[PDB]
Amino acid sequence: PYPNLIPSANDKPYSSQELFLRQLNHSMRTAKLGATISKVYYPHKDIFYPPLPENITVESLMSAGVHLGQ
RNA sequence: AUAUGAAUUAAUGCGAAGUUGAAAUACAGUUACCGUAGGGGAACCUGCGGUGGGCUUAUAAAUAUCUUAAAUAUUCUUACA
Ligand SMILES: [Mg+2]
Ligand SMILES: [Mg+2]
Ligand SMILES: [Mg+2]
Ligand SMILES: [Mg+2]
Ligand SMILES: [Mg+2]
Ligand SMILES: [Mg+2]
Repeated sequence: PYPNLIPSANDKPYSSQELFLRQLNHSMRTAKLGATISKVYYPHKDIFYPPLPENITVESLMSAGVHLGQ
């Protein structure tokens, strides 16, 4: 998982790298608590979750700004 | 009317090797050319207007701004929703 990391001793505080891994553990579990986001555009998803050609509407072409000519 | 000769006479073409000016073609060294006039043996020179087939070849008196910069965007592979 995370080789070549030397933990700290229980007496002494978290180190910077231990803090990083700790907040990663927080980020993957509890940071996303409270609400789910819906109907919001995320730029990366056009690249990794493009729709199928049959599912494209005029509205989604317009929201992408395809209609704006010179 | 028309043809044929004509003394004399005007122009023009060509050719051989040369000869003389420096007018044109470059800003051709006075922008060229068109028209017209005078001068000159002539090339050309000068006056007046016109044209560009010469100047469109045209190219700065200059100064620029504030919001969560990241445990948050940048990662992401049909996922979620
Ligand atoms: Mg000359
Ligand atoms: Mg001249
Ligand atoms: Mg004279
Ligand atoms: Mg005129
Ligand atoms: Mg000229
Ligand atoms: Mg010219």
